Amino acid sequence: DLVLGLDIGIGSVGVGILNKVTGEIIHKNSRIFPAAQAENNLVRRTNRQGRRLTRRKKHRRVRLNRLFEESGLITDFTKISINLNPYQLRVKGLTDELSNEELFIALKNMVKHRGISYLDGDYAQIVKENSKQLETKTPGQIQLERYQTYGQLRGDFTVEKDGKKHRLINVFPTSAYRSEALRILQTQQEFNPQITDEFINRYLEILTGKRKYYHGPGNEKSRTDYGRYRTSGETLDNIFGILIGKCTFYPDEFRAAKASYTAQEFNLLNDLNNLTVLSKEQKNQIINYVKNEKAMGPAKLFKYIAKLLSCDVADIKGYRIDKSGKAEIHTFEAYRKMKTLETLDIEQMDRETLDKLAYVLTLNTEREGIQEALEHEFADGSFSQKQVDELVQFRKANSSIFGKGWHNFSVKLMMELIPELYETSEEQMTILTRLGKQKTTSSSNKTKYIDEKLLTEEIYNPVVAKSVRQAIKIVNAAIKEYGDFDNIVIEMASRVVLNALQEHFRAHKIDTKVSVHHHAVDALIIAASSEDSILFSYQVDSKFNRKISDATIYATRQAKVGKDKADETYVLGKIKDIYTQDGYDAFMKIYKKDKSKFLMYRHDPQTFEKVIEPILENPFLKYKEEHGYIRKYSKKGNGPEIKSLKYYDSKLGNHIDITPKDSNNKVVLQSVSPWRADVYFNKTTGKYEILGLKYADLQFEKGTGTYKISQEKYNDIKKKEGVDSDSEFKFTLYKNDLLLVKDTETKEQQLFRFLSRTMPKQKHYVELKPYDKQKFEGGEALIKVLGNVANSGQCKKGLGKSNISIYKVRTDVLGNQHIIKNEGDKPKLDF
RNA sequence: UUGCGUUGAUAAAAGUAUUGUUUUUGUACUCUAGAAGCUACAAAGAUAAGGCUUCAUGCCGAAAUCAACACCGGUGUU
DNA sequence: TTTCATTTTCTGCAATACTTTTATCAACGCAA
DNA sequence: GCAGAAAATGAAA
Repeated sequence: DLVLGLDIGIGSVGVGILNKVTGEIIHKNSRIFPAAQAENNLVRRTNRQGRRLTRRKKHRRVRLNRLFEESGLITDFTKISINLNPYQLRVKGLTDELSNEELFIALKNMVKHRGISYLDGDYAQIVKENSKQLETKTPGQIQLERYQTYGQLRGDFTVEKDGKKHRLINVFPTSAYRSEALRILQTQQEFNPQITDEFINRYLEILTGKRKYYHGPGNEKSRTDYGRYRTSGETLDNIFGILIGKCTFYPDEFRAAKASYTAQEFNLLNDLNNLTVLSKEQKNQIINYVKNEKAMGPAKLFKYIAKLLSCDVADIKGYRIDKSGKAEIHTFEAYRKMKTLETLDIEQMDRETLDKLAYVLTLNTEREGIQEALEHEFADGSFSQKQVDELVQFRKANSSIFGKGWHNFSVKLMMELIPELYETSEEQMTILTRLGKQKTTSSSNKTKYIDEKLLTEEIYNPVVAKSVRQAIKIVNAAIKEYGDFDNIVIEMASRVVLNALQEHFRAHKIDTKVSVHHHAVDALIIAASSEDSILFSYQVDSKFNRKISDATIYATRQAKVGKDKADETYVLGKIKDIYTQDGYDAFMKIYKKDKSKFLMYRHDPQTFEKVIEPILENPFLKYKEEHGYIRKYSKKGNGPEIKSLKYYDSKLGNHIDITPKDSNNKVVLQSVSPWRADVYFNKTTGKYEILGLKYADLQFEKGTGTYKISQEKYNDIKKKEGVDSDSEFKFTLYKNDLLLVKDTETKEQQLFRFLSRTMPKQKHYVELKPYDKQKFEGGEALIKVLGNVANSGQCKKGLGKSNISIYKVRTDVLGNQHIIKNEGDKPKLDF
């Protein structure tokens, strides 16, 4: 027999298999994986909600077009001018008549910009200032006056006053926009007859329509799995209600609300069973006294207990104590605060309907959720309208009683325990032990190996779950290839994996004691506390929908730059905020490199001399403190301000194209990300051909909607990347899929990790990463057919040379190599 | 191991707002009613490439899952 | 004798202000 | 950290 030791880091797990009787090393491995932290799901969720916002904004504008076309006002929306001022139109719309087109433009600009709606520190002060200025005048007048006096209204800006300054923001409450649109539409209804009251109703629905935070996305006919409408066919009416946890002894029932009747009964009965001096009659009497007396605290109930016992408060153990505080026990605070209603009584209703009413009032917060839950939950309830409105006002007034949370047990278990704790004096622990209910079962079937799923469901962090899953798969494969063990030592929360390992070794009668690169050697050290032959094994990344490129959008111009004698397309750049230190550094870089790369030096060169004078005399902050913003040259000092210039960055190369329909110049995206490669062989010339795909080449198909790459497009990539058609498809390679190259004249070989096919002009180049390390500090010497590594840290040597050979290797989880050389007749393009 | 009070941290999911980059148009600025599309400001369109059917409080797309192949939860090969 | 075809460097990358729910861990006490 | 063109090389013609 033998011993396994196992070291678990953040993003690497290493093994060591040792002998107890001799002291030999049997197997070592250093599996590496990316540590899945939670920045990527935050980026994914953030981008999904941003896409939803932009979607709904564009759909708001389309809904406004359909509203204006179905009421028969106008017909064509490609004739309307876009060179008016809408703010002036809104201010004129307060006073007199506008036509159909003018009103269309005014309401369109008003739909595009509604305001915040969470009202109904340094940011709240300024929107409060806009609200305090808003009381005399409508926000359209605020924006218009800010325009006519300062020339600039959009975004936050700092405006020079006579003694000080202030910062102005464009944020206003949406009730301002509601009142302003109401006054505008009422004046136009005085003047124009075609506006109906249903028109202003639907318009104020569009202008102030936000979905509630418990509705989610969806529709009756949409059926996404994110909102209350669901794919299976059941509409939830609140999405957070399906996320409520389960019981601890009946794992098919949800929890009970903490402000119900049975929860407060169970809590008071356990709290008075806890106390050390009671009988069944005194329990019933004390429960009736807490139920019927009004405005009591803990000390009043303790004085009533001391009256019923005729003894002083002395040697009374079992009272719950709060921090630096006197005795506090459970009172029927929720029941009594619902007894202070007047529209409906509580004392004679039921026990069932009080539990369901407390569930409804605990879950929903707003008016509509509470009203719809009262109408949909209560079969044969039939509440009246003033009862419902008093219930909503009661929930809104008391927000601490109904915002405590949910109990642990269900109503079944507590209703079972209640009649067995009136007679006896036992707490819930001894009653649930005596009755045998201790199951809380959760398991899954297996025969000979450990299952990762039922252990991994203990979630602390995703990184601990990922590391534990890789360790359990290693233990599985070592058990498969070596039979059984005699000791397993695991060194990294750890109590759950310890308990699962001991449970699996207890249930299958194995007597193996479970205990508590560089990591392989430290795993050997840990296995003792019970190299060239270090073999590695990486994790292959073959997911095909990651981030396709960068985010910035670029503009292109056709201009001769430098020592060129032809017209090519250059990609523009832009220095923003020329008065900052970084803008001045970038300006001096492009100035000392080549002054003709700016666009202000070609068109309107005279003002560049005006820009020449501050650099010749004195940064531009000195000129701003002297005289203000640098102006474009004019006869007077009426010149426009200068804050940003444009230059020519570089030529155009590999790109994605998003060019709009009416555009004189190509609009691109850059830095596109690669997916996998396809190594081909040419039999005539005797060389290899390395094709390469990117994420932006796969796309959704217009017929089905599936995710695949076509055949003609793949042959187009075959022609562009420069492979021959009568060639032999050898294999593919993903990220971190190992690769053995070998020349055929000395027969010396080396194996690397694939990374990416780079530099798409120069053909058959491969970026490749080391077998053991990942850094490549400096240039370490390689095989003589390949050369030396570049002195910056990147390696992008060239394949496709004559007298060389390329084989794929695959390692298993223990790291045993398997060298293969041909996989199929054709690559796979369906997943 | 189970329950009850406090107070911190995290994770999953939902609803909004104002910019930013970029395209067309207008006004100012420049040179001779035109030209140039630089420099400001204001409208309107796009905002990961892309895609669906139900015609709309419409919907999806940046995470995790992993050695492969062949013959009868197991079994063999390179 | 310039010109082209392969190997190395080196710069550059989207943000901010609110509202709400559910679950899980810790530690400080009362109980078996 | 990495996509990739710009500046720097070496081989021919």
